[PDB]
Amino acid sequence: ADISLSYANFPPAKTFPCVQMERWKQEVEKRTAGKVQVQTYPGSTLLGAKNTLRGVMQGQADIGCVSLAYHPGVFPLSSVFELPLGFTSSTSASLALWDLYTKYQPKEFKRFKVLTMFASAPSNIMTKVPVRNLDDLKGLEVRASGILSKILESLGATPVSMPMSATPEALQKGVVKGLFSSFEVLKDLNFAEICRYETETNTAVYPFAIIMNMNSWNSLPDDVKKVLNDLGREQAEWTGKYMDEHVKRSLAWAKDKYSIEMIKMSDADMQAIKDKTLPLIEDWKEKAAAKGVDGAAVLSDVEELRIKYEGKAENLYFQ
Ligand SMILES: [Cl-]
Repeated sequence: ADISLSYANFPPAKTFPCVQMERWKQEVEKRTAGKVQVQTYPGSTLLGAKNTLRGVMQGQADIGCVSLAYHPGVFPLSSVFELPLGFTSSTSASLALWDLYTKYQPKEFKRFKVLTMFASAPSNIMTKVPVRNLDDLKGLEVRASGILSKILESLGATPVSMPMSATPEALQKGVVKGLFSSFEVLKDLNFAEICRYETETNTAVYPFAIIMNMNSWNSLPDDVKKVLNDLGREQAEWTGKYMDEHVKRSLAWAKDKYSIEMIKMSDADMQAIKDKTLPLIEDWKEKAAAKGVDGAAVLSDVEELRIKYEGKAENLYFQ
C-alpha cells in the first residue's frame, strides 16, 4: 500500500465498535485494491477514552471511535440520539443517526471527516425477578449509570453504580437485583445465568462516530475518498445489522441454556415511562438551544427517520 492509516478504538476487540472496525478495514483494503492499508488498535492500545478526540485531531491516530455520550456538551446536535426516542433496534438507530448527521452537517464535527456513525442496541432491564409493570420497579436496585440512572430514579427505582466486574457478586448478594444495558450482555458476560427475566423497554441507545484527522483525509486521492464516502452509509447499516443479529444470538443462547423469559410492559406503563422521562428531552432541548441548535426541529426529524427505518403502521391499503 501507498497509504497507511491507524484506527484507534477504545473498547475491547470482541465488542461491536471493534468488530465493525475490522470489517471496515477489510472492505477498504479490498475496494482500494490494496492502495490503502489500515492498522487497528482495539482496546485502547493507541488512544483510549481519555484522548481519542484530541489524539485524532493531533494526528496521533488517523481514525478513531467516539462514544458521544462520554463527552457531554461536545455534540449538542448528535447527542439527541442518547435520549429515549423510541428506537427499537441498532439497525434503525444507526441508519437514522447517519441520515441526521448527513442532513445537518453539524459544526461539532467540523474538525474531522466523519467516516461513519452507528448506535448500540437499545437499553433494556434484565433482572433476577420479573419486572412486569412499573410497580415492580419501585425501590428495585439496578446497576446503571448516566442517563439510565436518571431514568431509573424517575421511575422510582434505585440506580446503583458499580463496575461490570463486581455486578455478578452484587446480584447474588442482592446489592443490585438487575442491570440496565443492551441484551448482548446476557451471553457475552453470562448475565443470563443470574438474570433470567428480560424486560424490553427499548429505552435509549448510545451513538458513536468514526472520525478521521483532516490532514489524513486531505491526503487521500479522489478515488480513495469515494470508497470511504460510499462506505459511510453502508457501514452504519452493516454495524447495526451486526449488532441486532448479535443480540438475537445472545437471546437464543440464553433461552436455550437458562430458559430466560422476554417481557413487555403494558402500553399504559410505557406511556407513563415517556411522561416521566420527558424532562430529559426538555433538558436536551435547552442544551441544544444554548449551542444554537433548533432542538424541536431536530427531534421532529429524528421521529421521521425512526418511522422510515422501523415504521410499524400497516400498509395504507389495509387501513
Ligand atoms: Cl499504524
